Amino acid sequence: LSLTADQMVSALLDAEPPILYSESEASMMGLLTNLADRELVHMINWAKRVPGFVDLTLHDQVHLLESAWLEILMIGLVWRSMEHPGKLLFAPNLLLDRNQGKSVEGMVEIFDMLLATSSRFRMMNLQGEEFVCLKSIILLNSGVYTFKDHIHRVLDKITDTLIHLMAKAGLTLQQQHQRLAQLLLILSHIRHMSNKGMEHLYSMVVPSYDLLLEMLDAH
Amino acid sequence: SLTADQMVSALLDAEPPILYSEYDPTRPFSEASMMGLLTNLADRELVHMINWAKRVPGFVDLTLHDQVHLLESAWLEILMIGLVWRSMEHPGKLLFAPNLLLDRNQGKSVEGMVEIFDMLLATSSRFRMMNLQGEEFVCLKSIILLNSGVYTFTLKSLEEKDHIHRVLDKITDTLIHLMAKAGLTLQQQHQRLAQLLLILSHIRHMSNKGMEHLYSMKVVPSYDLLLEML
Ligand SMILES: C[C@@H]1CCCN1CCOc1ccc([C@@H]2c3ccc(O)cc3CC3(CC3)N2C(=O)c2ccccc2)cc1
Ligand SMILES: C[C@@H]1CCCN1CCOc1ccc([C@@H]2c3ccc(O)cc3CC3(CC3)N2C(=O)c2ccccc2)cc1
Repeated sequence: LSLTADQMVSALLDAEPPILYSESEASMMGLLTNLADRELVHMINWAKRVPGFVDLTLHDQVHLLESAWLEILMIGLVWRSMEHPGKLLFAPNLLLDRNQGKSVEGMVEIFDMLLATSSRFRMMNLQGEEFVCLKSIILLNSGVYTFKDHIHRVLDKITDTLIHLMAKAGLTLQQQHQRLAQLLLILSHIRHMSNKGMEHLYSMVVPSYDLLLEMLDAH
Repeated sequence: SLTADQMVSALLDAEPPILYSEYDPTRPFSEASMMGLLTNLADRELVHMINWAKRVPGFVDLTLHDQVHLLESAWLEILMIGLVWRSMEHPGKLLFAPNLLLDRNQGKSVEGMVEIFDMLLATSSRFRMMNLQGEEFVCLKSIILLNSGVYTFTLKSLEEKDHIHRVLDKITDTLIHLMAKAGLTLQQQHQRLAQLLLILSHIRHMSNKGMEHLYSMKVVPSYDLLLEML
């Protein structure tokens, strides 16, 4: 928690996970599940480098990941897809349009929510520095109300860093707090998407505690 | 055109009343009748919710279709935050009505009910830990009304989404103003703004899980109902 805002941004940029590649309608769902399964491991490695995360007990680290993992997968998809209007870039070799998501019942409703988030990011010209902060807030915030001071300390630190990023970009104080608010209000829609996404996945899948624990690779 | 103080005044004057459950000293409380009472209460609350929304500055500038879509997306979240607010001064309890005050042991009678009850209690506890102020509450409720449905909506649509973000920006200015007036540094102002807006994610999560629970008993106010009221 002693890092400067610049050191925080640099830490988070450095921790970014790699973009993974993909392995008919039937094959489409299998490719998407296999991709998500392989990304999860890299998400766990990313989480361990979010300043302050590894200060939590392993139990609490797992609970946070249980709560945030689908939200983190979607905000990364939305980020990857931001410069591909009307499409979603699941992988460099798996670019899909909404028309491909019509074969499965209830798939296109989420496809559209994801596209709308990408359009919102495009409208706001979301910067990579702001995205890695938002993704860190999702990790620390999503499970906090379902288990504390340390989590809120880290969250306050990320808030400071987001403000610092905006003042550094020349925003007035008013524009700083309006942009902060706008970014955080997107997190409510990402929670909504994650909830509707879970319902859809169950309509056809949660990582177990032991699985997340093992990937954390305790020492 | 409103100032921050003017925005606070409008939102405070728009606040709906606290409604009651039925009184009958000959009728002891029973858990078999609890869901009927809560449904009756929520249905009455929805009517006042419509007339509150029409007084949230900028809300009636939208088309009726988009007013309905926003209410469709936010109505349960608004009932839930109202419940949480009413319960804030009553640890361990949910104050559905002043004469309908329940603890979690009374929320175990129905499957999946205690989980949502546990979440509502935790949000109430969070409101206390922050010493959430009434002026801040009505701003948060307004943000839910304008924000919940805006990512799920043509040239008219672009104009109304622009309007909605302009009203949301003014409520942000108002929240900050209230925090500066209370004597917080800017660091504390930014940090508190963030803490408040992050609670809205949990309120959305609760709304989703509560929808699932409502459909599990077998629910939504129809478009024509909401339109007629609006
Ligand atoms: C990972 C867990 C652990 C235990 C087993 N689980 C495996 C199943 O969960 C998952 C998780 C995610 C997806 C994909 C996937 C993959 C990669 C990505 O970056 C993002 C996504 C996004 C996502 C929406 C959520 N999705 C879909 O298909 C989808 C997209 C659009 C509309 C409807 C649906 C598939 C399956
Ligand atoms: C309004 C719709 C439109 C068309 C018909 N109505 C349909 C009924 O939907 C409703 C809506 C809300 C509730 C209550 C109710 C009432 C008042 C309140 O202030 C708040 C709440 C909170 C709420 C959780 C959401 N709830 C429950 O019972 C509950 C609480 C705890 C755990 C599990 C369940 C009942 C029924």
